Amino acid sequence: SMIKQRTLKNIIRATGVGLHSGEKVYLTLKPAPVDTGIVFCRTDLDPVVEIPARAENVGETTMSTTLVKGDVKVDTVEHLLSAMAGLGIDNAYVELSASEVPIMDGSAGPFVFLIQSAGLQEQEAAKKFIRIKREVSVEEGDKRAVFVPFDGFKVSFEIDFDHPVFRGRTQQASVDFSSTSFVKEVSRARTFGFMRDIEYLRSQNLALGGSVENAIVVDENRVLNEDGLRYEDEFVKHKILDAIGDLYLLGNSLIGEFRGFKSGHALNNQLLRTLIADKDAWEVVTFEDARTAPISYMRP
Ligand SMILES: C[C@](CCn1ccc(-c2ccc(OCc3ccccc3)cc2F)cc1=O)(C(=O)NO)S(C)(=O)=O
Ligand SMILES: [Ca+2]
Ligand SMILES: [Ca+2]
Ligand SMILES: [Cl-]
Ligand SMILES: [Cl-]
Ligand SMILES: [Zn+2]
Repeated sequence: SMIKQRTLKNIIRATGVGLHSGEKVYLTLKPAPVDTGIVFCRTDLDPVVEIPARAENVGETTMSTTLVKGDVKVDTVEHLLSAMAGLGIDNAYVELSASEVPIMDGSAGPFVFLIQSAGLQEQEAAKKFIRIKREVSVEEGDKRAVFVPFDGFKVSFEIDFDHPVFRGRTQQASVDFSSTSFVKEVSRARTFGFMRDIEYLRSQNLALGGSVENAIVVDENRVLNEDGLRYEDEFVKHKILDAIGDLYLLGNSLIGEFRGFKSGHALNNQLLRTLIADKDAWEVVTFEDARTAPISYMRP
């Protein structure tokens, strides 16, 4: 069969708090028609404001990816979008009762569970992929984000924290997502931050909801969380999770390889913008036979 677009089989609901705003928020994921993409909807507003999860609607990229439209924003979309990308969800409405996606446990684990509990549904239209045809890159100082051609989907990342909990640890990871390894490899990797920063962050309306319940909190010489890491390389795996979600602002699954070096939401967005402008570097492809495609998907 052809590889088909996917949406949700049924409505999914979650409650939580925004990592940065601290605000309680209700999240409702709904099915959507073919070629809708992922669209966020602020249902605390009347009439609603709908913001497609697309690079063109990214505003700020300070400690999260923020979508903007008119006067209003949808903050911290990267972890939910990573779950959407990881599960191959093309079309969905994401209703929010406040301006920030709930952080849940700091990973995409709760989202992939909630979604897969309801199930996905294939739709009668070909799934469109963006295939990287030549290298595209952005740099800012020593930070770099690059797309290179690759027959599949692969993400590599390197961090470099001058911090005693990080020095001497691998801080590099490469994962091939051409098959169904997202859930096992990175979905449960939690966000992280530094206790030293918390007063500054809160003064900027950042991390107001952050705690050891939804983040790895790193002190000066130790991890504060008593219960332990989910992966020995959880920090760099979370950066890969962030990258997958930021990359999904292209609106389609990628056929290619991403490499990040000390990059973050701001540079990820700059990479998407220069890619979109560099039209000779990419094409849109479909697969009328799933068996000859370079990416495989699990059953809906
Ligand atoms: C990588 C990135 C990180 C996003 N993030 C995640 C967590 C925090 C954070 C920091 C400190 C803190 O202390 C709480 C505390 C507890 C006890 C005593 C004192 C303080 C609690 C927190 F939750 C900041 C932050 O910014 C991400 O995952 N984006 O999606 S980032 C850099 O790209 O934004
Ligand atoms: Ca409100
Ligand atoms: Ca240990
Ligand atoms: Cl707002
Ligand atoms: Cl950055
Ligand atoms: Zn993150």
